[PDB]
Amino acid sequence: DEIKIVKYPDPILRRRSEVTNFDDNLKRVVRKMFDIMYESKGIGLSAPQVNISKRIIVWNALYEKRKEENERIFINPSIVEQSLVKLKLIEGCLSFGIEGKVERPSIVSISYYDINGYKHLKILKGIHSRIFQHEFDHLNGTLFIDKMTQVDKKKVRPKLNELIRDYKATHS
Amino acid sequence: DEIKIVKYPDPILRRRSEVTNFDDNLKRVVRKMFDIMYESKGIGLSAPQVNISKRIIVWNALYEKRKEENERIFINPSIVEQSLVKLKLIEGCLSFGIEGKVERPSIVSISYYDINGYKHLKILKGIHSRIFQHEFDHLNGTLFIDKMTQVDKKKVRPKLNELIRDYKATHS
Amino acid sequence: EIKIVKYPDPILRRRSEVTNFDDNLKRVVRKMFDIMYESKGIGLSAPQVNISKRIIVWNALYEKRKEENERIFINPSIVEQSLVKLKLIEGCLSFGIEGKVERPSIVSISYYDINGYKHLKILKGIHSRIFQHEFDHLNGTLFIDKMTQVDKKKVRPKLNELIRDYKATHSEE
Amino acid sequence: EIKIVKYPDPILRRRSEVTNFDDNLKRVVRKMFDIMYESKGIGLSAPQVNISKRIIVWNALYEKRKEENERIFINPSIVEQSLVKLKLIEGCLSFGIEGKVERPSIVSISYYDINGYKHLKILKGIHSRIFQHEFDHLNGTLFIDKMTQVDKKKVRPKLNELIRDYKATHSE
Amino acid sequence: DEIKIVKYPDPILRRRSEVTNFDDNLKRVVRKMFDIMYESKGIGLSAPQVNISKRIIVWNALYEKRKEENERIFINPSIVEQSLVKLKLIEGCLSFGIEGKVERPSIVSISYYDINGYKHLKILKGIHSRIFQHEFDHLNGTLFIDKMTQVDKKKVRPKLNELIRDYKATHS
Amino acid sequence: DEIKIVKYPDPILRRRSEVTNFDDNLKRVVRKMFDIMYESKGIGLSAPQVNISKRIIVWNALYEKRKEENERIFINPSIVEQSLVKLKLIEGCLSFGIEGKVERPSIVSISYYDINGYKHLKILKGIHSRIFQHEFDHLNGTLFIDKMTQVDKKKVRPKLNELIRDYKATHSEEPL
Amino acid sequence: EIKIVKYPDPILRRRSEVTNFDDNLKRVVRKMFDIMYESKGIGLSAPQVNISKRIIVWNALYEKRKEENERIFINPSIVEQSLVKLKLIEGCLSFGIEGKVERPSIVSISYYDINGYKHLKILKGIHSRIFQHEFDHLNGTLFIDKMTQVDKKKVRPKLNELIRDYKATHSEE
Amino acid sequence: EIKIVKYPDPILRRRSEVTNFDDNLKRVVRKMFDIMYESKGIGLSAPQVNISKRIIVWNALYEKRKEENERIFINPSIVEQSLVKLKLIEGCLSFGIEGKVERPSIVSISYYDINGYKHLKILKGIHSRIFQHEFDHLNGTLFIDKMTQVDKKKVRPKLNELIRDYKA
Amino acid sequence: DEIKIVKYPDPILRRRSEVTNFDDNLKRVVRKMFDIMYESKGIGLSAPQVNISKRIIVWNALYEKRKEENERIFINPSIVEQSLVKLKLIEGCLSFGIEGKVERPSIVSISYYDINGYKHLKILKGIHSRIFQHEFDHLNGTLFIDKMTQVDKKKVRPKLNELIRDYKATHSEEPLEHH
Amino acid sequence: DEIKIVKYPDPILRRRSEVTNFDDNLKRVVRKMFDIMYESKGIGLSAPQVNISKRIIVWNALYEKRKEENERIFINPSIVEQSLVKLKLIEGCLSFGIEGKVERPSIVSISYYDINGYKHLKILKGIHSRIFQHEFDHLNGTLFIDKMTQVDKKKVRPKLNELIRDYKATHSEEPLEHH
Ligand SMILES: [Co+2]
Ligand SMILES: [Co+2]
Ligand SMILES: [Co+2]
Ligand SMILES: [Co+2]
Ligand SMILES: [Co+2]
Ligand SMILES: [Co+2]
Ligand SMILES: [Co+2]
Ligand SMILES: [Co+2]
Ligand SMILES: [Co+2]
Ligand SMILES: [Co+2]
Repeated sequence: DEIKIVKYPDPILRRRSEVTNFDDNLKRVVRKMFDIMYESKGIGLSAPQVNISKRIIVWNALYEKRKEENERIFINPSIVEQSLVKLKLIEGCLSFGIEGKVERPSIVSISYYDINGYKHLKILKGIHSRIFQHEFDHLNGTLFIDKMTQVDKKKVRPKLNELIRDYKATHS
Repeated sequence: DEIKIVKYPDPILRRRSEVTNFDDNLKRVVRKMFDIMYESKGIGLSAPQVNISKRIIVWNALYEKRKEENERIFINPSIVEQSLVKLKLIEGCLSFGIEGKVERPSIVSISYYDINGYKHLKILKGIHSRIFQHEFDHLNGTLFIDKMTQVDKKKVRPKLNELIRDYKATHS
Repeated sequence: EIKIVKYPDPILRRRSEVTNFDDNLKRVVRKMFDIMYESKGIGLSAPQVNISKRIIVWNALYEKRKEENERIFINPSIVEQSLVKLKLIEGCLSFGIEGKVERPSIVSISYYDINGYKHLKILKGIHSRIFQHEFDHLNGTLFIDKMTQVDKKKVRPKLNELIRDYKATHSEE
Repeated sequence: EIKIVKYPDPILRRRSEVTNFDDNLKRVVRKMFDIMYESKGIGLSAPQVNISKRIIVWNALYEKRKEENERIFINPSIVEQSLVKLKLIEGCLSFGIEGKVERPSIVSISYYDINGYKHLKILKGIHSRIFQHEFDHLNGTLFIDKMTQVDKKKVRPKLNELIRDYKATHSE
Repeated sequence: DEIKIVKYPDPILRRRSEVTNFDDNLKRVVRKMFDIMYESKGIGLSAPQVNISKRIIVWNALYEKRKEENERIFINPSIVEQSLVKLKLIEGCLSFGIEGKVERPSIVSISYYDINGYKHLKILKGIHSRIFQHEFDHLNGTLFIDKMTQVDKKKVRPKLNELIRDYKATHS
Repeated sequence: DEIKIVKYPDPILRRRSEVTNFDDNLKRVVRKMFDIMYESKGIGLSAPQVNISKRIIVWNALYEKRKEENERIFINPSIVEQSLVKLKLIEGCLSFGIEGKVERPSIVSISYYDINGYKHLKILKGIHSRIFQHEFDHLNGTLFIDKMTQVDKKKVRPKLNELIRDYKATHSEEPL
Repeated sequence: EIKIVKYPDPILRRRSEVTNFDDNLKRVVRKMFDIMYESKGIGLSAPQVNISKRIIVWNALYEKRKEENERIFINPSIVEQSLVKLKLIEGCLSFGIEGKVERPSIVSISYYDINGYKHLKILKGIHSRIFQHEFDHLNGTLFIDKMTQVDKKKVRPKLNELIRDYKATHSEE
Repeated sequence: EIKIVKYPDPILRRRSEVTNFDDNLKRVVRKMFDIMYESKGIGLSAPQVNISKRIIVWNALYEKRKEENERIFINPSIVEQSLVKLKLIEGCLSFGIEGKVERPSIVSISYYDINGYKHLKILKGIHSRIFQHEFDHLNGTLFIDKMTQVDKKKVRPKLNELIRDYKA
Repeated sequence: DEIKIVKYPDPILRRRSEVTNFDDNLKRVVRKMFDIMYESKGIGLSAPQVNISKRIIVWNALYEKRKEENERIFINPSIVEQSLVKLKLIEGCLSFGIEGKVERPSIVSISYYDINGYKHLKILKGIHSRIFQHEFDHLNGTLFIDKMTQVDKKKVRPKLNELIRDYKATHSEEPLEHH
Repeated sequence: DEIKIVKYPDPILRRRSEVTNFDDNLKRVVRKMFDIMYESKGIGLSAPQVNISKRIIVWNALYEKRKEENERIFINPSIVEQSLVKLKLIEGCLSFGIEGKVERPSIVSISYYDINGYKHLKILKGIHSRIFQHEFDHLNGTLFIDKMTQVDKKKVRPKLNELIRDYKATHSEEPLEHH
């Protein structure tokens, strides 16, 4: 429930988030994330990004003008199937003031759990499939710079290094 | 590729249909299928039911009033995930003058190919989710009598025996 | 009980049980006429008001309710039936669904009144119709079981809708 | 036949057979009525006129022979009798004797008309009494078999007189 | 004479029924065998199924409408010949709330004795063939589960164990 | 497929008929069998009676008014059961311009093959059971004069002797 | 006795016995006549009413029942017969069957009347026919024994039919 | 053959022979009738006119000769006789004597007509009487042989008269 | 060519009539056959019925008015198929003063040869059919009293017997046969 | 019930048709049978020719003017007798744009059943006896080219092979059988 966005070289971000068990009254965690997300002008957020190794993901395609129920909460998700047609779009990420291009499938077939424990199945496509794929990768210790282009990773190496240095200058 | 509708004890109704390869200019196959279903007045139809051992499923929830592209066509489907809530619904089949309840999941995550061989991802729910599942089973040799309720399979027993005998007079 | 029950309810499929104590609960038969009156219906059995008791009530003139135009049939039994059958259109209070059912036209009958006394009657009529619908409720038989292959087929989606609607009893999901 | 038969005749103890040909033997039914009107009785059955067939007729108002009051019942069956019973006086064209007999008040019946049409009826009262009497005739049961121990006794002489009178046969 | 229909596990159901001697005045045995069957809503019955280990077999192809002389009765029977052509049909049994597909020869040639002791010869074919063979197998200690397919045997395991549980409460 | 009614003494009528194998395209043999029988005004007939040592039996219970499929055909018959009750009836035979009383059981339970060779199972009762057993004996080299009574065999002595000498005129190279 | 016997009875093959008591059982002779009249038969003998006695009765004009046109014969015996014979078509009441038998034209008869007295007589015509039929019956000879190959064969089905019906009578199993 | 032979003539004691040729010799039967007519006799047999042949003829009404009323019997033979007997006065054309004899009343007969044809016949009465008289003639039996002990003794005188006439 | 009708007990009426060969110069056999027919008030006639053991049959449906070529002639006949539908009619014969019911098929498929020799095929139905099978039966030695009903066979026995005695006067110079 | 006329090399044309059983509510079968015969400009038709291996024969000897009750129908036929006199007439058959002479007897004795199953017996003579004989052979799987003449069968070899070729284009995704 932290007011802590985390940054690139923190090793939590590379860990494996754990399955959520008790599905009740910690929707406050889901609130903390959203709050953090809303104030960091971000589109999506995973729990690892606020120091919680839990398989939680949220987002809002319209965060620029917040509204409950335009919000999308996905507990313990999995990608059941995915398309063949892929797409190189641009992505950013609240753990990186960086931005670049990453190729991911266009359409994802999903299974997940709601805020009270109930399973759902859904096809996400559009900007929703883009952010799911992003935020789902956080839950597995994959960052978007792992999926980035050889060119772009090079085109962004200095700011990867700066982020590495600001981290370096911190430990108790 | 027939106007030959099949009936219960045909051993083709038990063989596992094979995957479709030549995905063009044999929409007449699917056209035959629709016709035999239309005149027999029934909601769905898979290829095995017209003596073609191929992975083709078609249907139309609105069959009292025929309409193009109100028709559903599914080549080479597969069930990638299914709901947890299941529902006991009365069901019918063109290869059985019989009807009765079978319990199947309510919603299903689908993956199939269209008539031109393009893959699609889809969440089928409700009545459309019911028929798909009936027809998918035909592609796998599963008949709806195998999943029926103990009360119904008993209530329908004489009719089933009736149909076996009728069929056995196929040979003399 | 002001509980008409809807289709998929498992009580409608149980065997209704013989009335033993044949006196002073008449309000049970009154609860029944009252629901059947209020629900705009012609006949009523106790399983339809969630009571597994072999009781059957009706009124060919229910759009003009009048006592003693009311018929009560406790612990009934069909001793004979006419060989001539009739295909009439039926409905039921456990279903917003409708279809043609074929039942013998006339039925020889035996039963017991509100007081405990046995009787013998030849029900021929719409009385013969209803008795036969309502007796079946007492033995877990419902009119869709006797409906025609075609009306059965036609009425499948709606029947399923009631299953979906009913399944929403444990649907806090 | 203008053959009224009397008590000790053994035909009265046989079992009468079901009518097969329902037509042009309403004459048999006419003489049963004829005999019956001529001997001042209210019921009669075919064995009583020396015909071993399941035919029963009556008229509860035999003191004014009115056709529309006449009742024919061919191949009868008692489908149900009542619980409550009744001791009523009874006589018989086959016996100049009289007395009480206990029989159920109301009967549920099934029989065929003079042309063979099957009907279902509840007889109660005077007609339930006669039927039950007359039905017994078709089974080889006579009313003295069911008589009260008091009356059977009080009716010893007459019965023995009838055995006497009948024995003219072979006592020529 | 017993209203003791037996169930799967009882040991009498596996003994070899003994040949009927004294072919008379135990017609009630047969009647009480029909009685039991009639109330159990069953198509056929053998004597061991009512705890009499005698070689008696009865049935009615239309038990759903009970008429006499629609009743078939077979005493001390044997199968003199049987068809080569065989048939899988779905069978049930009054000793088992269970059901399965059993393959039997289609036509049998029978020799038997009736209710009076006279040997008869008959070719039973069809639905009368099925039932005879079922019930005959009771006279030999064969049960229908002995000839079920593996699949159906497995598929009905729990109920066979359920019936064995229930039985052990005899010696509770 | 011969028009050869054979008569009493012929040695082949005492032979054991062999079992049929080609169960197709030889209907005419059986048709000729029927034909021969018809023009001889006879009730039943088996293949040896037309000089064919094959296990084949036919008859028409109503041959004074012939109809197709009113005729009966049995290929490779066999007797699976038979009644205890016997019955003494008068029989005739096309092989013998003779008649007499032979006891055979009332009912026989049977198995055979059709014109196409599918096995059957039938109960013959009555005249069908009477004729069957007459014609089945032929397939086994059993003629009805064996199963007769001493009376009816005596009473028929001189016609068998006429038949025996008629037969010796197959090779009548002498005035006898 | 009303016991008309039919073909396959064994009694019809037995040797009847000589009448001894020649009095007051003359109604047995009438019984025979009655049996004959209702079965529309021209003749009849004691074996065929199931009486193994030597009695022969007939009325050659039986279409007109008339006493003294009837002929009774007790303990007959044939003493002479014509060299000349006749093949006439006969019936017998023990068979629904018909056929030709070659019997001599005229026979010379010795017999006894109802009361025991002997008579000598010459039978000629149809009376000679019938006598020789009925006399044969009293020696266990049937007319199928004197029939012709051709006629014997014509009536074979009918004979077997009668044999069936008989074996049946005793134990219709 | 004319004159009726009388009693002691030995021919009346020889057995007559069966006729073979049922011929156009009805003249033989006719003479017999003539002779029989002119001696006012009811019966005659061929022996009596010296024809040892088995022919018996009569006419119960010879009083008025009527051809159809005549009875011929060639080669007769008795085949049965009545048990009841009868004593009747007999007379014979070979004797002026007369007396009672006891024969059966009725006879079952067999014989041959004028053409060879065989017949069977029940003779009763006077034809039964006369047949039995003339049949004996065929067998050389004479009616005094069967006569009563009474009448035989009673008439022996007259037989002696006949016996004497036989002389010269 | 005989002018003699025949009667029941003649033994020739039970002899198998022979097949005709020489098909010419004997129209008079047929003529005399017809000649006999009219004068003996009978509808048809077969050759054995005039003492000729040869397979010939002739008739006239309308013979109460003689009309030549309204005649019908059938040499060497053979019945090749018959109706399934049977019929009972009162039949009679010129060899009997006797009449009764006989059951015969309604329609018949025939084959026969003409007076010149040529073969023919014809379906005969009704009364022609009826007359055909009577006269045809004669040619095989079958007489309508073989096919007579049990009732009419019995009802006519005296008569049939009477006809036998009648016939026995063929050799009756003797007295042992009466009339 | 097919609008499928079949051609020469079809093997069904050589099969022996089965005996028709259920004689009701299959008048359409016969009607379809008739329908294709008028549009294929033809005089005769048996059921194997429309791909029904059943013993059915129909014809109309005036089809240039189609008239009901001028149509002839023959269920389950047989030939009980045939004429001795024979005749070479020109024939053709709808499973062939081909024609030739075929010697068949002139007249035939027949038996069959109508549309309801009543056994009839009949004499066919002329155009009727010709069509029947042809059409009947189809039910026994005999084709007119088997009875065609030595001259005419050789004269028609080409067209017979063309149809063998053209039939072979049934299984011809293989183009070498274009004709
Ligand atoms: Co991120
Ligand atoms: Co299906
Ligand atoms: Co209801
Ligand atoms: Co009474
Ligand atoms: Co069982
Ligand atoms: Co034989
Ligand atoms: Co007799
Ligand atoms: Co003298
Ligand atoms: Co004639
Ligand atoms: Co053709």
